[PDB]
Amino acid sequence: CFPITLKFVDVCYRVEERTILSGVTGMISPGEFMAVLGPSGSGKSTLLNAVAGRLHGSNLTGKILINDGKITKQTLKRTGFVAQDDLLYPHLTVRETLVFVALLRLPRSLTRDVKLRAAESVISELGLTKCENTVVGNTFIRGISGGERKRVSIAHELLINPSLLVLDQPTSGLDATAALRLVQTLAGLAHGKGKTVVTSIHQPSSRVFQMFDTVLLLSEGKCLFVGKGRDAMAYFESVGFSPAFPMNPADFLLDLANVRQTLVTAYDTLLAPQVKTCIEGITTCIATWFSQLCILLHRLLKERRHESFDLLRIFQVVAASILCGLMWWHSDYRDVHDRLGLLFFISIFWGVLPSFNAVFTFPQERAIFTRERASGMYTLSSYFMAHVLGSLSMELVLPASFLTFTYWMVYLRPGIVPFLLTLSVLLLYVLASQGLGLALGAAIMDAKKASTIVTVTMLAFVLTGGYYVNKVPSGMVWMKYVSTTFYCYRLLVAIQYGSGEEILRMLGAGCRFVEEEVIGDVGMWTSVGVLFLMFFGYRVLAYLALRRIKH
Amino acid sequence: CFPITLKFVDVCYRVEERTILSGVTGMISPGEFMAVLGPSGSGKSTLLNAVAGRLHGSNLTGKILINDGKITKQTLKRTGFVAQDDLLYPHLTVRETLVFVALLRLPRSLTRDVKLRAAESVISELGLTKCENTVVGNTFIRGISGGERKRVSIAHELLINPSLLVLDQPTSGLDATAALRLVQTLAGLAHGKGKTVVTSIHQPSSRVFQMFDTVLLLSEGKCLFVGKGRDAMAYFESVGFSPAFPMNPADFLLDLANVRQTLVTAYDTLLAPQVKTCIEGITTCIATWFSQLCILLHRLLKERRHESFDLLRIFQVVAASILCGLMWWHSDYRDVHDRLGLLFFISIFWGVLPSFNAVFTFPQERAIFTRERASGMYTLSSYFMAHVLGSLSMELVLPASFLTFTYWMVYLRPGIVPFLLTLSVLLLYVLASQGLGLALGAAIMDAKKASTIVTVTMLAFVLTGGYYVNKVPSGMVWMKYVSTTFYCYRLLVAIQYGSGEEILRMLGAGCRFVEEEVIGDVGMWTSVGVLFLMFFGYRVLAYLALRRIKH
Ligand SMILES: Nc1ncnc2c1ncn2[C@@H]1O[C@H](COP(=O)(O)OP(=O)(O)OP(=O)(O)O)[C@@H](O)[C@H]1O
Ligand SMILES: Nc1ncnc2c1ncn2[C@@H]1O[C@H](COP(=O)(O)OP(=O)(O)OP(=O)(O)O)[C@@H](O)[C@H]1O
Ligand SMILES: [Mg+2]
Ligand SMILES: [Mg+2]
Repeated sequence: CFPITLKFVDVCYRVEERTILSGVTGMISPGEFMAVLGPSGSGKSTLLNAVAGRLHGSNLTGKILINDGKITKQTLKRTGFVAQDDLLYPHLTVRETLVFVALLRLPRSLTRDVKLRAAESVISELGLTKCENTVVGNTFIRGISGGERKRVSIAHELLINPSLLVLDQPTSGLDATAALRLVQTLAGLAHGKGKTVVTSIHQPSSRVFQMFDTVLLLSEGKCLFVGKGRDAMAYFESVGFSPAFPMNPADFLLDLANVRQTLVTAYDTLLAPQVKTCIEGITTCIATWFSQLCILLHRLLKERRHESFDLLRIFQVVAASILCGLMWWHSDYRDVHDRLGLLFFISIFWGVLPSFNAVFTFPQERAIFTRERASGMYTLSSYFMAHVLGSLSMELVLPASFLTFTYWMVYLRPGIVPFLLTLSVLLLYVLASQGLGLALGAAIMDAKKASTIVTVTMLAFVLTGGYYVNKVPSGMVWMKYVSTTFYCYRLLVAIQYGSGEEILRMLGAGCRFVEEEVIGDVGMWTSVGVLFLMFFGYRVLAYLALRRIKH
Repeated sequence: CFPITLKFVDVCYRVEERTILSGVTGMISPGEFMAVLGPSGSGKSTLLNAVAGRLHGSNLTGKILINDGKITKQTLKRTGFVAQDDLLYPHLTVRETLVFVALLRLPRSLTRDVKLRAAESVISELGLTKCENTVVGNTFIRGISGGERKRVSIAHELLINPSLLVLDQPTSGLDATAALRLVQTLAGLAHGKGKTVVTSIHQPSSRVFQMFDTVLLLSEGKCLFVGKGRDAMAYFESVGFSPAFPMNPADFLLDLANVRQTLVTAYDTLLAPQVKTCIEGITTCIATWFSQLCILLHRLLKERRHESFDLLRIFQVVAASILCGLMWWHSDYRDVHDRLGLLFFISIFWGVLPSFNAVFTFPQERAIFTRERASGMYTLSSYFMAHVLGSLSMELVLPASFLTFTYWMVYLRPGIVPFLLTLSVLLLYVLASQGLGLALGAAIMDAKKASTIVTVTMLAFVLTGGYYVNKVPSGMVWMKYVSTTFYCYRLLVAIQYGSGEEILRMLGAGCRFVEEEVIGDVGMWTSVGVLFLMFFGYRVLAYLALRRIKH
């Protein structure tokens, strides 16, 4: 195994400017059980958060050390953290969640059956058998109780067996017997494997307290006692405070922490020097990536079973296509002005809808993305590829259904080849718009601040598309080459009306209008290549934005 | 005070089809303390919700009675329910939240100072003085700890002094001293005022257990013991179960609840018949409404001061206006085709933006709206008026800033009268679009499907705006009068270019074009009246949708 020793010296926290912690010092060796006790608001989820490395900035003072070294990402890979909040996927069951975690983080030198057995044994040990076939749920949908979600979160980190384990009040919400059994399991995990377990209990009983190895006492940002658990009562008796009647020691510790100045001075004069002196190949990556991508795809699809399946989308897009076809019923080839508006409207529709839809993806899952990123479940590239692969399963269906009706109701230029070319061009444009929407949604954390920005950006793209204005100023004409709607409209008009040499045949001012609204100054291959470039670049920018966010 | 006798008889709950509760009978008299004890997953919280009237449907059997009568809304007005989850406004402080509650619910016959004193005394009693000047926060922003949020939620209902008080594990997350103080406060509130208090503790100490009047024991959906707390040990000693060593009685109760069949049979044979036999002016409303509206407005603006105060919105709207003005730089009055498109684009912009920005208002606050509505803090009409009044403070600024630049960069028809008329028309149109967006967002409380539905509806409105198609089918002409963009565009063109008599001096095919795209078949007054009608109707439909949702 990998031993870990943990040290924190003169750690103080200042944010008004109030002090949350000050003058806390201590260590925990491997194979030692650490408790962080204190009254409510004394500071118990901030020391552990800083211990786990989840806190940064200039508000942190003192020195924190792991193996006489600074906190590193490789060290953080072996750290398990169980916080108070239960950030769980609502549409999965307990079995699926724990099996996914076990497949993801267990070593890749064992068969599937061994990992499944490990997950099942972990489920059975924690007493989760009864509700192992139920939806986890969340605050909105009806799922499991609050006492089982804590055990699920416990098993989320216990499945991997991290060398360093930090728990943030894991016994809150369970009865005496269940909490005692969980504490006994933690004690067996700490003593029987030489690991480093730090926990912050709040309401411990005498039986639970008796098996605790070391206890730290915090009183509103000040340390009061540290060392062996059995010596707390003796030390406080020697300092001048004695129980009037026999009672549980932890209650006395909390009462003393809840007079305070004398205890602080006595501790600072007695235990300060003793504590201050005692302290001094390549194919494997490919295989793992593909397996992880498969697992992520399965999880994403399982989540999307009850969300992505929406008959309303098809029943509305079909109605919109029928309305569009009826409005342009059998318009002939002669009126080029009437049929040029239909292509621009199609471009507006399929540049507005996917871009607006794609902005809701990353911010929706932001709540659990940080939680899964902090532990180090998988590299962000696998998640990005999983998302882009999952989206395309449903996204591409709508434009096909739209065109299948619109192209034949309006009776555009007959031919299978123009049909296929137009469909491919429209799908590429939709992909580019979705990529732009995803990038803009990833750039800004909130899902609603980015909504207005996306709306204004795509409306500016529509304005620059070239259909509205004709007398563009000479010095402000370059913006036409940036908008994604321009290339799609040019490709559609070039496909439908060729190069314009045919149009002048029937027509024999009109020639200038046809020349300016048909030929243009951009080629087909250039338009396709630039569309592909935009589709690559938007995903690249979204990946960079996702890389930027790290706590 | 108003006494309440609470009864539940043969309450069973069945949802796979797995039973959560079955054979639960009992009663609590005024001035009596009720406990719901049991292991994790025993269904105590479901029973607590059922007794509080928060559960409906055919899944509930048995009979529930209050004062020998069914649960009514007037009775629900006297009930204070606190659950495990803490639904609090993240951008408010403790003082502001509790003061708002005290002003909203305390009787309208006392001075402001008395209510403020009640709030301050409640704050001081619960030990919240130290952090009473901090932001409450949520999972995203840094606020108060999890141990103080529970006390805030407890005070949220303690400020009212309801006759019936139901608590769902209120002591989870606090130390021994804080838990003891809260339990003593609850005991004094129950015995000293003749109230009806039902709670479900999970990890009680002997001292806490000794002051509990009555205790009910649940074992995975089955009752095990009910009656006085002091007789809990004697009954199980008589039935044939005795602890080997002296220990806390609640631990023994949980162990027995955690063998089970014999206890169930003994309880069904012994204590069943005994319990079964024991079971058997006008101006005031106006004055209050305006004050409630004032408080709601203050809370809304306090919340929006940290979110709606975005300079990006103006910095982007002014940029879009500058781009629009540069695109149409000093276009003369001769080209009607180049100038009608600008008005249509303005209509598209100011229909798309507010409608899409008004779809997330209600779903965002849905999380707390149900919690506030269940208690009965205020009528829905006050909340609706508060929301519509708060929105207009910020919404109306954007169109004015847009027009101030666009109308004079393009140099439209000079004159203060056309400027004011078109500004009023644009403001009415943006209000109507915002109303439509609000109604659609209220109809479906999800922010995912509503966005797509609103986008498709607005795109259909744009298509039916009348700028794209010219050969409309005879049987496809009525829905022109349904879209709001049609009225907005007609008003804009009528204001800018008059009745068309003016255009024909220069006009002299073109005459038909001017007649069809200038005069139309709808009047100015009709357009304004129909716009006002739509503005009223959308808010009416939104109010109906908000009224519909009741758990
Ligand atoms: N719709 C459902 N279908 C199936 N099982 C359900 C359903 N809703 C709840 N359950 C299960 O029924 C049991 C009832 O739990 P409940 O929500 O009443 O919490 P509780 O008993 O108060 O527990 P705790 O003390 O651990 O918070 C749980 O095991 C829960 O997972
Ligand atoms: N940014 C901040 N500014 C001011 N005060 C803060 C800030 N963040 C936290 N606090 C306060 O500092 C104190 C430290 O609380 P902390 O987050 O450590 O919880 P805790 O002691 O583990 O709580 P509990 O044991 O009651 O669950 C709390 O009173 C909290 O409200
Ligand atoms: Mg904490
Ligand atoms: Mg519960």
